[PDB]
Amino acid sequence: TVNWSVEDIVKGINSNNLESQLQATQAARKLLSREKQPPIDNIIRAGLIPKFVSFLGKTDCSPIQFESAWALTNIASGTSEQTKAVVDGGAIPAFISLLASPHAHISEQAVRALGNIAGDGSAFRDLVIKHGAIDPLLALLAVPDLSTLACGYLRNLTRTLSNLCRNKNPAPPLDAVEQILPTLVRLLHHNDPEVLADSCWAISYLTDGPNERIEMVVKKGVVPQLVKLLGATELPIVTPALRAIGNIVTGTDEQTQKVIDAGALAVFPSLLTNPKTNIQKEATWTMSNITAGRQDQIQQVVNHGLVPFLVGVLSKADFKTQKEAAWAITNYTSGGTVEQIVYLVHCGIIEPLMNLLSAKDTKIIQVILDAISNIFQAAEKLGETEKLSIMIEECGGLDKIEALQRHENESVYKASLNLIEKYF
Ligand SMILES: [Cl-]
Repeated sequence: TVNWSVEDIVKGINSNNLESQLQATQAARKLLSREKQPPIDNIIRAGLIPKFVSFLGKTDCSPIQFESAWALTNIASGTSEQTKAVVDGGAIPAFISLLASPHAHISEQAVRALGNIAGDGSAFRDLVIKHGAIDPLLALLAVPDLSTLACGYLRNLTRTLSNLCRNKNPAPPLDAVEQILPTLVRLLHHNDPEVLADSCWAISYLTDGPNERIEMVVKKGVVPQLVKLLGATELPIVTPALRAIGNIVTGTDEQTQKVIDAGALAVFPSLLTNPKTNIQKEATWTMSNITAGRQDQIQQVVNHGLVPFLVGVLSKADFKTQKEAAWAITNYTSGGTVEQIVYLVHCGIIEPLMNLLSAKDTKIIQVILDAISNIFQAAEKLGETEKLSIMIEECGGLDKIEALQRHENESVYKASLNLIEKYF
């Protein structure tokens, strides 16, 4: 069945010989598994999807169920229009019936096919849910110990469940999320790196929304496990774990506190120096939504030794990361006590802050300028306003601020002039 033409496949599928149809379907499946440019569109144009879908129901002939399920899975893993062709052929209810197949390799294909369809987008996600996929999917995981399941099979179930958690506008139905979450919590404790990665992605999707979505997740007790995975060695795990934690700290101060209470801040020395740029970037963004919290939460950042790491990120990092660092400092200086803001200067924030004021980005400049203002405000409460003026002179900051009086932006000009006057 290697190297058939689409014309030969169609000839075999149009014979009314179940074994000839089986041969041709397998030929189609191998064509569609090809690495180089599989002829998905040619198979679709030939009108083969509805025949493949009808073969999903031939319970008398499990091999042709398998080959047609795999063929359709491959098509559904392509472009959105390709995925739509599969859905338009009636594949969704047929695949959901195949979840009850006694043949593990056949129910597995149906799991994968439904994951590919649900992962296309919110509409297909919700259509898969409306056809009732969740109950039969969760039943396949209703075992006392996940470790008795075949490794590849458990990974496909995890991947498919995370795709049912994925995408927004809208987010998934609340009742669907509640139904899935307990099984997701269990997968999040399973010791396979790929199951862990995909479960973390699932949690990152569910926490990417309003505070009530976050609370659903936080109430399940998963934050300690997320923090544990935040320290994993595998970057495919750390990345979604860090995303989930970062989402959770965009919520309320009480939700942020659960992350702190679980020990998250002790991982940030590594995260804020991580060789992977996006980890450093997302770790610094997370920090900024922690320094937007309460003064006792700022104080935890201090106690964990993280101000020097923020100074470090400001001084040298990818620019996008330095931008988040700037944000973290301004949030820190808006909400911090006077003692806390003084500590920040004593750690060296001023010189790296000044040096970023020469960046060809207008947003960061207004963020840095705001932070400088909030620091002076604290300097006033101590009268050491004079001494701060000097520091900013001694490192080239006054040169930088003077020129910003004359900037394309008006909010930039307003703030810079308002400072060169009020303090110099
Ligand atoms: Cl674990």
